Amino acid sequence: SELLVNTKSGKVMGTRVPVLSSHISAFLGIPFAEPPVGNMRFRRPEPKKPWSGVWNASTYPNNCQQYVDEQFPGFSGSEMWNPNREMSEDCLYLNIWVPSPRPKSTTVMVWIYGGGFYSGSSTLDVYNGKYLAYTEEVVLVSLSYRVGAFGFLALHGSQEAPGNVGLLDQRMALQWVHDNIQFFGGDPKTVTIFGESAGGASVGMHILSPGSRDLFRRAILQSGSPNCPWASVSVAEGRRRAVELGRNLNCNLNSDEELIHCLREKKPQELIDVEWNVLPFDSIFRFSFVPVIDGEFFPTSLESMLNSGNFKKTQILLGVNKDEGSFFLLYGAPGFSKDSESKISREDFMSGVKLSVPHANDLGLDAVTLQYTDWMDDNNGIKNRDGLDDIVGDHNVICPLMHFVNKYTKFGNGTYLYFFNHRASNLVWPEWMGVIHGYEIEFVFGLPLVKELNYTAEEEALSRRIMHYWATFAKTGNPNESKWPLFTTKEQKFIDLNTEPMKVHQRLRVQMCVFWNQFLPKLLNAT
Amino acid sequence: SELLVNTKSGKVMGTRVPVLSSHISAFLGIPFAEPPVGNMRFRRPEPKKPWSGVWNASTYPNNCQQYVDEQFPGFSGSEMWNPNREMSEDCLYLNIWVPSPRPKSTTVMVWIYGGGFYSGSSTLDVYNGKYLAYTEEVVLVSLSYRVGAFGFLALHGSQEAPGNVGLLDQRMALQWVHDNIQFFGGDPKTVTIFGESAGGASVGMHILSPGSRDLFRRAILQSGSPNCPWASVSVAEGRRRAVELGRNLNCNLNSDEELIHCLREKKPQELIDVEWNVLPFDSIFRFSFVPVIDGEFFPTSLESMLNSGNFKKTQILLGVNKDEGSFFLLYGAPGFSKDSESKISREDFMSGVKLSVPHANDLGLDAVTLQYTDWMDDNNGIKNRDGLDDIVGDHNVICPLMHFVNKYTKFGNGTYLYFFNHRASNLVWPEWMGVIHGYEIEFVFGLPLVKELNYTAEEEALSRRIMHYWATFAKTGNPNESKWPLFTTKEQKFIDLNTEPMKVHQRLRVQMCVFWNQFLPKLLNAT
Ligand SMILES: COc1ccc2c3c1O[C@H]1C[C@@H](O)C=C[C@@]31CCN(C)C2
Ligand SMILES: COc1ccc2c3c1O[C@H]1C[C@@H](O)C=C[C@@]31CCN(C)C2
Repeated sequence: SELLVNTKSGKVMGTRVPVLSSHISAFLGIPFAEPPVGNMRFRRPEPKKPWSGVWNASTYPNNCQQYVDEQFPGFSGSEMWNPNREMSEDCLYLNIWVPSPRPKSTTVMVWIYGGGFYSGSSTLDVYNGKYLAYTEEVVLVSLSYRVGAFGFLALHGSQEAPGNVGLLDQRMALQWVHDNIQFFGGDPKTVTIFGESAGGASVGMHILSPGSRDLFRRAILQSGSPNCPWASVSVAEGRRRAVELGRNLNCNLNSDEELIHCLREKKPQELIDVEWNVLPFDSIFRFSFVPVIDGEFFPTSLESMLNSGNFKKTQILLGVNKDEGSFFLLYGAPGFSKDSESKISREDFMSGVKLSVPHANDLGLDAVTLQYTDWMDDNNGIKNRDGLDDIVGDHNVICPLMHFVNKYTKFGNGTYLYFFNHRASNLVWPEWMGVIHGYEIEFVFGLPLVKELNYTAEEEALSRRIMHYWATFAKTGNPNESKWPLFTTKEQKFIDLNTEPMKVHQRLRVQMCVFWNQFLPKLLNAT
Repeated sequence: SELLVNTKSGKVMGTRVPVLSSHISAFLGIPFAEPPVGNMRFRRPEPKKPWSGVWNASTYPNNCQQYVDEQFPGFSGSEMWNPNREMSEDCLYLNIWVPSPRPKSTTVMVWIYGGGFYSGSSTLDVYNGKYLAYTEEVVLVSLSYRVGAFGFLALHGSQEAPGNVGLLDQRMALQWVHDNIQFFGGDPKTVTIFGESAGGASVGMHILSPGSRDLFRRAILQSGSPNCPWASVSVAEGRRRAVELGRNLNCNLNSDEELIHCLREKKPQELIDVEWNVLPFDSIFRFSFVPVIDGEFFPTSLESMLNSGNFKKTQILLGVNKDEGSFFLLYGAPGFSKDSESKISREDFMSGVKLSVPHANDLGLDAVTLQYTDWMDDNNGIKNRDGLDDIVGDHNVICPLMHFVNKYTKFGNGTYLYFFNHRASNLVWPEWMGVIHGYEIEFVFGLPLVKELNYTAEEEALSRRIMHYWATFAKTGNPNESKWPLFTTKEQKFIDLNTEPMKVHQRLRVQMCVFWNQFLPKLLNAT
């Protein structure tokens, strides 16, 4: 039967799902690891023991234990990222959307969800693979991984909690796709991994980690990169935050063993409640438990690796959105409100700047401020608000990605860079937020195709267009079959991704990025 | 007789000089101090002993001993600043242009020539007061002072050479005008001192020095201010350069006395030849012997004085030219030539930046470079050349003046700010130089009125217009009788000075000046 598939792990029974006046097969909730529950918490993922009988894969699996956003209860604009399924420590599953009739050996795309490494669900509505799978005829897989302390508590030196296990979780799913995507009609030799933000940074972390490279062909990174200031910490800091988390729970901190045992006895929610009390600074765009530069998963510093070419050379298609910072200022910078134009004042701008560059000293803050302030109209609340948006996105997303892109393109075999700057006609967030972090996804996953969603004809068109780029690129290592120029260390060309006639530009945010990538770091270091 | 005047110093016989189809009286070469020759060299000016008989004041006096420019022999564009009279250590004279018939009690304007404190002549063609005096009916006086080591060798602690004597020379002339300008028909209660560059900085130094304030009513400063990076040095540095100068002449450096004696035995030219070998850095826009913050002439640091309001509060009219740096890059930065468009390359830009900010460290140089580089077209030779022009002018002229202006306006009784950005239709210097440092003078002195000079009708008009502003302001403390707005700490309005309809703008070069006046200094200090 088209809905029954036999894998090296056991028989899997999917379900026929309708799509744009048609149907396809979906296998949801396929286990790819042993439940990381019990004494396994914090530990590396064990391979999922094979099962006898048919595994029921017709319904979404539980979501991983994560901090739930309640900043705007009932607000679609925010609840849309919230777990839409019971949360559980038993969440290591994957979902596959396979065209009908079942392919033989077609392109495979593996989606890695974001969420700051502390949240995320593959089961999210915006992650419904059925539209991409059907329209582009690809076998779409969406994995899951442990987020928060559950997947990133890093007590280096210890085997009970080495950290990075959330990354290992992504890899084991990648390992499972390599081993079983064939029986689903997918070509395990043409698998593209892609993710947004935390997923995009994850994707790039797989490009760098020696133990992950062989498990995929090419990669797509959306608003995220491995070298993002928030995507990783040192083992020292990771150890620092792990102990501090134990402190928050009145744990025996006399030994890693003592510490881990305590944390393992705590209910999941117990850890999620104090999870935020461990950051070292008052900051925006920073999360407690993220990947650690352990020396294992990451042989050396990410910078040295990018420099020495120590990483998987292949084709990469990546980009950023126009207003990456907006989402983060709305949640933690004073002066920003969801229901107001959020015009910012000097005092609030200075407060934002401070929250945005936590590691910066005074001279550094002065540097940032001077760089984004129009001293001929410094009291402009819209300029102050916008400049603060740019500061957060440039420093946390746009510039770190421009570094990686320029570092990679030197040894890579093909780079394609886009700048998504289109605002959904039906966005529910305030307009001052603009093209919000994570709002290109719906187009990538072709949501603008479902009439019930109220998108404009142009948006459906842009979605289709973007969706073809992703797939076509996944399939051929090139987005093209109007030509989206290749990015070269020389010309640095990139294109705009919106409902308007393609346009090509060069040096995406050089000025601001030369400051973020070269000057500031040199300054902060000198001082 | 209209050409004979009796002063407290002796009888002075002038000469009737023709002007724009008319005539006026001129008394040139009136001594105002005892010749600073002999053991008097380096010493403070002594009052000129009164003379019996009539002093012949119908011809220009000698020029002070200064380094002569031979960078472009015979080139009018440069020789026009060169001494047009025998140089001599006996150069302390002043010239007065008095209208005919002789006034009774009319406005007095005293011109202080520039020349980096190492050169300058009141007898220069562009300093011919006859046009201003005649047209505006003012009694125009132009003094002289000792430049170079002769007027600025600073061996603090010693009375033989305390330094700043060149400033004292200007003051003694001011003292002589206060005491004798009446017998010439000038009102010693309405005397405005004005000068360009070194003279403009001098002017402001008289506004700050307690012992100079009472000797004049208001002041006009053109492309120069007291706080310019090159207008003064510390006594330590002044002592450093004095000894180094002795070293250059194989002098006994065992004691200030030993040192001064040696330097006094040397012929003037002996000192001018090695004068440049004493700068502490490889630099542009820096001169060996300049005013010292001695604690006498300047009670405290110029910054503290400007901050505490410790200075003469009155009306000031000041401004800058568009391309102040151009003249200095043409003479010392690699890549600049008088006969080429001087398109600069990255390597030469970086070399310019280095020469422009000598005291800057690496981080500082990186700061400057990032601030003036268009990283989307960084190889543009015209942008590189222009950006380097701005760096030199902004840092050495425009920004230091914007500091002073903003500091003064807080305690002053009237500030008028202009931005002269008109290029003489008959300029002989290359066009890449633009509105060159010191090229507003000819308009201020109404040269565009003399047909033989080939100026356009508009330029003669602009000259006349500017000349009325200066005089009208000198006379009333206001340039106006189309209204040139007053500059206020709040609005910071200033106007453009060119042949086009007056336009008012605000915050003259804020961006670049916030960097030069606040950020860079904070950085250089932090690092
Ligand atoms: C660094 O990126 C993020 C940090 C935190 C969050 C998100 C992030 O990226 C956004 C889009 C997508 O990746 C998932 C969640 C995000 C939007 C919802 N908020 C509440 C959580
Ligand atoms: C800091 O200003 C200067 C430093 C050196 C020189 C001049 C300066 O200002 C110029 C205009 C006027 O003030 C007199 C001389 C100048 C033009 C001729 N050169 C050769 C000497």
